[PDB]
Amino acid sequence: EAMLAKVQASWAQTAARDKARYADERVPEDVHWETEYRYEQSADPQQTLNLYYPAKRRNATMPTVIDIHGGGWFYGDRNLNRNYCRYLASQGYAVMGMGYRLLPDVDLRGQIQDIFASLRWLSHFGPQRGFDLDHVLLTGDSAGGHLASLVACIQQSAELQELFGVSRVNFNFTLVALVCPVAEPSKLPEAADMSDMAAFYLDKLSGGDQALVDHLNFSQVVKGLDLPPFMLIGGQNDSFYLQSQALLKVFDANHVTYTTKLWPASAGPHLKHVFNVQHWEWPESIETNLEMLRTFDALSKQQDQAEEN
Repeated sequence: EAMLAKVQASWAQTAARDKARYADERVPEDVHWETEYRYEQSADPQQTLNLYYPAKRRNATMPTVIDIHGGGWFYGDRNLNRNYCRYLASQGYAVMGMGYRLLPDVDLRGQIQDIFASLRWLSHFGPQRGFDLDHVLLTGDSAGGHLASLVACIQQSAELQELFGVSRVNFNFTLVALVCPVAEPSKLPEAADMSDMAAFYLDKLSGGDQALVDHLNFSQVVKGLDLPPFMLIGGQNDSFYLQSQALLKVFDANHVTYTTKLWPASAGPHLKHVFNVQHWEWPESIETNLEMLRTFDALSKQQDQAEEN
């Protein structure tokens, strides 16, 4: 299929831009990482994760951040968001970022299983190496944000656990921060031709499974669940700003607690797609990322106080 090759041509371009940016960009200081952990009994190189820490740990355990990278469900691996993970870690957090098998090798169910496996690995092995799993920030960008939004709902729902073939992990999400998410992929074709291409993504995500078709969008998996708070991050110059707008409507209709950090057009044309993940060193990226971490900390302090701890 030349639809497949065309999609893959587009991600190869992205790959060369990401590679060029990384070669140039300043790297965050004062961070250690531990790389390439297999999170299941499998040689698939996508079923691996990296862990990141401040080089100097002021406690034996630190609050946890778990990152799900983006790339349109067809692209990326555990190293794509390394500078962003390093940055957050440098702020005093233990950070996990996982790979997941890519479309079309898998469908959505396979990707959700990978992320849950990574989470379960972390529940078994994280705390002995510095992860405090009582305070956990789940975050993801673009397709990563889609995936994080679904993971948050699945973790709360016995029904969805069964449908997706995973079990609950033995920890909760203190906050779920979505960075320019595409939380409503069914809305892609109608929105900003290319519709043929957008139907192709949708088919590869569903794998023809009608249960996945009916559970691909955050609006489908949100219903009836009491969820952690969400934080929605992005800006008017995000090419999928339409998705962010739509998601607010859904949050509002479902009584989801959320906060925002949405950059206005007047803040500039540089504040594009996932700018705060791709360019950690920019002043606006520092502001955004620290505001997310502070929100996370404010929630974690409230939790400690409620729990008489």
